[PDB]
Amino acid sequence: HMTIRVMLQAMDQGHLLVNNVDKYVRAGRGVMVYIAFLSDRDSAPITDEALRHAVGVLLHTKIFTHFSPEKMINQPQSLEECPEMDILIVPQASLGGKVKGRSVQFHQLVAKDVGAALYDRFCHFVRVARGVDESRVDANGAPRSEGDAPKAEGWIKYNSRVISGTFGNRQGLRFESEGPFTHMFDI
Amino acid sequence: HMTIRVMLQAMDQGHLLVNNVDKYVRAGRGVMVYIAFLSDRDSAPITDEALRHAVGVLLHTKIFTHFSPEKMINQPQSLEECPEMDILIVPQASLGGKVKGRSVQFHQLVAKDVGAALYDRFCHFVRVARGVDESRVDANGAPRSEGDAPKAEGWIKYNSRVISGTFGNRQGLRFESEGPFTHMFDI
Repeated sequence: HMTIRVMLQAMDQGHLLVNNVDKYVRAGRGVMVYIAFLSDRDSAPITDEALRHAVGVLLHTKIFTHFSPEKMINQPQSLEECPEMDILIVPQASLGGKVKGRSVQFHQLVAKDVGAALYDRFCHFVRVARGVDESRVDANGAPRSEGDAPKAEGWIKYNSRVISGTFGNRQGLRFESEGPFTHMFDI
Repeated sequence: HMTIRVMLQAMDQGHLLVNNVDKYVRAGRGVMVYIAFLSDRDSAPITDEALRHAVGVLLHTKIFTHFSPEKMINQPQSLEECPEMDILIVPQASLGGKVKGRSVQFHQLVAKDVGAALYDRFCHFVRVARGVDESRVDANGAPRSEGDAPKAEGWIKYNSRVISGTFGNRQGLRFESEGPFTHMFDI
């Protein structure tokens, strides 16, 4: 079977480069997701029911403790129970890399076009589960009107965003966290 | 057997909170390493030869392509062949977390004192392999004289640093990357 590998970090602020040059899209407080789609030579392909299952694990699992600073007692919470948290998704296929002698081999990584399709589908499902108005956002989940985009510098509030990297691009990143509390799940 | 899980990211700049409040230590270009020590109930304890082996994997493997921007043709390079790159080590035991229903269980994580000992020993071996003058640095690998510390803001050059988080603290982070190219190795 095919594995969806994710690395999940507690995000306070993020900036992700989307055009390989100098255009960054922004997220506030929530979760930064690194994702890779992995495969055996003889593994069956990832269906929609399996992709949606993986989104459910991402959203339904109580993982992070930083969403609700106003809470008297902090417990792990799901993204689902905190609908306003932002999600920033970065394709990181290199998560499937393994050491081979003194180099790295990427034989577990799905082919480019398969990964592009799964990545696109996965970002769509997350947008839908977070109630994103897909007619008001661009390919990276940022506003279609540049005048609605968050300010370029200085702290911004979360706003139920689902921001995603441009597949196949260099994922230039600025990331701020009060404590990443990094999780790694194979799904 | 026990496992040293590491997540490795291409670092341009990093700031790591070391006192739970407002003191940050700095790294320039190199690699940011998240580390967890994992175990079965019936697994043997990690020896010094196995810790050193793990350091060898981190330093000898050609992984990253961002160390030498002056190179006409960029190939993966080892940290070993680029002695001036900085290393920023963050304890992230949560990497051993697994989904259990709608929560996370941490049953694979070594005990606190075992992890403290392995973490300390691992940071020591990295310092040694990078030629750090251990008499001129503090517990986090920053200068012992506060006047030799890098400037607090603005770009800084790499300088063969081995910076490491305070074990058991909250790992407040600011991270900049031209493309994290994230790897995940179980060693």
